[PDB]
Amino acid sequence: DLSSRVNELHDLLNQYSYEYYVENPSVPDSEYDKLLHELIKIEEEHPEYKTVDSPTVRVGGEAQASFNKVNHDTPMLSLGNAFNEDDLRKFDQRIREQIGNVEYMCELKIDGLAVSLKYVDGYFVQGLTRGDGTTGEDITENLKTIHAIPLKMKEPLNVEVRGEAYMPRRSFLRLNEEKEKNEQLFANPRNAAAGSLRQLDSKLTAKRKLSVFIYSVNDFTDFNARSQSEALDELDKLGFTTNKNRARVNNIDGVLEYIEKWTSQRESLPYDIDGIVIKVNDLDQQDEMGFTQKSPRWAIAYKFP
Ligand SMILES: Nc1cccc2cn[nH]c12
Ligand SMILES: Nc1cccc2cn[nH]c12
Ligand SMILES: Nc1cccc2cn[nH]c12
Repeated sequence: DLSSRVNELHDLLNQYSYEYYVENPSVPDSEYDKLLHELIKIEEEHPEYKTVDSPTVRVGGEAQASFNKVNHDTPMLSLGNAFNEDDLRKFDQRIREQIGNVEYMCELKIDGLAVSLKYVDGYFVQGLTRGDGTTGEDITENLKTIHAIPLKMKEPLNVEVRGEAYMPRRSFLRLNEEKEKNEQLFANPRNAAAGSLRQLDSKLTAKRKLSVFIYSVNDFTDFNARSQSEALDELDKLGFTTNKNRARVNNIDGVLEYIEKWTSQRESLPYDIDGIVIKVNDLDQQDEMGFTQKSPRWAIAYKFP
């Protein structure tokens, strides 16, 4: 009986949540809240309209995260480090000696909490902490409260994406301010985000302002991407939140320019970064480079001093 208004509230809340948490709102907080409250009331009085990907999932539930030890479908990578220009030049020289001139993708390394996010038939069904890279903790219920994480992708794929969960600097500072006025302060946004995702109650996680950036996928089968940068664009089209500050560059001069630029611009960002990740862009060329015992030979994490 209430299908039209429920579908209308789904459509409006999903569009508004995307514009705010992924993109410029077209609507004030008061309008989002009013529509959210109305959907919550319909679902309380008519629970047959509840759905797995309802916008009301974002406020958190009674069901708690299990924190069960769960294996990733595919182990998560450990990156080798660079600490100066020389290290980047060595890494570039190792690659060009072996496979020739390559295009690099450069990305900001968010000072966040690494997660794997598993999608089955396009639905978000499992979110794990990175753990030891092989085994993680099940924090699905808490991750579901993060609006930047789609509950349902644009296409019904079976994929495991890798992301960095984080707390925006402004939200971190405002939280410590509330603590200062009333409690012990969090040391940094990373610790505040970790505290928020360790809650027994997802309703507590929901009242913290968290976001994510997706940086990779486990499996490129259902992707038409030939490169890391194309794969991130494809992820955008599928409904995920990626970091827009990535760049394709032709050579090591380009990589150095991007590091020097972001050294000077990192204070301007709304999140903490601890580095810059540089990767061979082409997927076939990443494959050609292969791995060491621990780490890809086609990627490196430059770390700020
Ligand atoms: N933390 C990370 C590990 C492996 C790859 C990437 C890409 N951006 N951040 C990454
Ligand atoms: N990450 C997302 C993808 C598509 C729609 C929405 C609404 N909130 N977050 C979304
Ligand atoms: N890592 C940090 C510690 C204390 C304050 C701030 C603000 N942005 N990042 C911060």
